[PDB]
Amino acid sequence: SLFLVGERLNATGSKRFREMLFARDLEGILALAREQVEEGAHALDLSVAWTGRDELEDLRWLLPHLATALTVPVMVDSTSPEAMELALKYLPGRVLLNSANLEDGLERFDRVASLAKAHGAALVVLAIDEKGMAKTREEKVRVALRMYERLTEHHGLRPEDLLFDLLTFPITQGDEESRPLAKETLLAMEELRERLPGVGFVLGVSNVSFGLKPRARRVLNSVFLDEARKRGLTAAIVDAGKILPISQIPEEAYALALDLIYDRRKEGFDPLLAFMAYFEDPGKREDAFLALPLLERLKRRVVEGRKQGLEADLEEALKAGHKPLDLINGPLLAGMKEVGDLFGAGKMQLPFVLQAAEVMKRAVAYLEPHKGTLVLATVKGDVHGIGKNLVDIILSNNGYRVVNLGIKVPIEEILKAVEAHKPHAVGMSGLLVKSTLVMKENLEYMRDRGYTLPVILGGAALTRSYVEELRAIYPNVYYAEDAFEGLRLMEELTGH
Ligand code: B12
Ligand SMILES: [Cl-]
Ligand SMILES: [Zn+2]
Repeated sequence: SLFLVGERLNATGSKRFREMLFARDLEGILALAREQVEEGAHALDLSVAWTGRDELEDLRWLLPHLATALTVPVMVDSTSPEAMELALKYLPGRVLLNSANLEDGLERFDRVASLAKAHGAALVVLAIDEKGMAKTREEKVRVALRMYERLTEHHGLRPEDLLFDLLTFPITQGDEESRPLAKETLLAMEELRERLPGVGFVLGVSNVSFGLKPRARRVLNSVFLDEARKRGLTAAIVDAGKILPISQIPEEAYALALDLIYDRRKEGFDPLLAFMAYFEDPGKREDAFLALPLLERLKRRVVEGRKQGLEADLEEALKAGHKPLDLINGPLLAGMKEVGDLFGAGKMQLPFVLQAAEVMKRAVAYLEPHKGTLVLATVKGDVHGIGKNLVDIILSNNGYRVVNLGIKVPIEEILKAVEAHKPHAVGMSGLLVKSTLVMKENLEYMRDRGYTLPVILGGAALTRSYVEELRAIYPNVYYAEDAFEGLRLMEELTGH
């Protein structure tokens, strides 16, 4: 076996741990810890970061009790090195620091590495640098080799004390950008095992499968964990519970998982859709679709995501004298809204949602030719691009114009693009906890400059309560818990 690291002592991540931390329930925490150890964990990932709380106070209370009471080492998961500094003092024995990246240059990287060197801790090294996330095999190797040279020579850390996180992206939303990102980590890990013998590799294996039903997640995580092990993986941040042995995985579900991990596309074979097909017949439902009356058949094109002969159905409508506005605002919008309903309820998964959007892209393409504007950015010091990109796709394919500023965007650059495009709203994403502070700060500035424009903050880490606290600063803020609340809020603020 591998050095498993337990993922449930996470305030943002785990709902149980969140509550227990907030209620100061030491014995409950310690139970969840021992539970994970029992399920196979060799160490534990502590993250007590959460919106509107002092991480350092929570740590000052919990760390002393854990030190006397835990069998396994702790992995300190904090963006703040101050937290890291504190923890190394309140937790003797073996330690692992989680992160050490070059996202914001050599200051925080060298800070964390010299901490690790001083207090004999292991280091996780994420492949994020000054130009962003290492998404390809070439990028991962380039960044990794730089960090290795730097930790081993400048900081004098031993290779054995370093765990490279070459980054686990979800491959379980439709987007063609994400298709090969699991493969690219895998092929990089193999390359770096050869180039850098001595070094650990760690992955947040659960990420590969984010935005899937727990049945399909367990499987995909397990298969991916295994492929990783065979390419150099030494450690893994997982739910010790939600991991099957490869033995307990049917040969079909196995082969499909592999097709998705390695992006094994062919004419008429979508890995992701096929893997989802399992876990939710074959010849029978096909015929049922063709039987539908066109009013509901055009609505089911949007809902099921059938762009296979969609141009043919869209003529039969216009041959009944139905106006192209009537088809867009009636059946095709009814379908889209229902995908919004289904996703907001938590029934539909993302890939079908994106094919829904792509059908409304191809439907407007045939009907209209022969709505408003949103300036969207991810805030300073946050590289989480995927959530915003989803919002881009949804609004784009429902008629809104989206100005996508990319990531790490400072308020000055946003307002520069507000002044140029005069949008109906500003969208700011950010999934990290410190990003919520950057949003507070930005609103303070926009209040200073005398703006009254709607600002939608869609970063996950956003208690509606804090958003109410932010209304004291800037009155026209909105929280979008999901990308669809985005589309609803753009409809309300333009009059649709
Ligand atoms: C895969 C992933 C990554 C990938 C990046 C993928 C990406 N987004 O580019 C990698 C591995 C590189 C990464 C890095 C890190 N991660 Co990360 N990541 C994740 C993960 C597992 C999923 C992200 C994802 O793609 N979600 C899928 C999308 C589709 O959902 P979403 O972005 O939340 O967006 C939805 C809504 O919020 C909304 N939305 C979001 N923004 C906006 C904006 C607008 C305007 C609107 C309308 C809507 C909207 O719409 C989307 C659809 O509903 C999350 C887990 C999670 N979300 O709980 C952790 C998570 C966000 N990561 C986190 C952390 C800390 C890190 C790291 C420091 C590493 C570490 N030590 O854990 C670095 C951050 C680097 C930096 N300084 O920026 C934490 C943040 C909490 C914290 N404060 O500590 C999380 C919660 C994990 C945890 N510890 O519980 N991560
Ligand atoms: Cl590069
Ligand atoms: Zn130094």
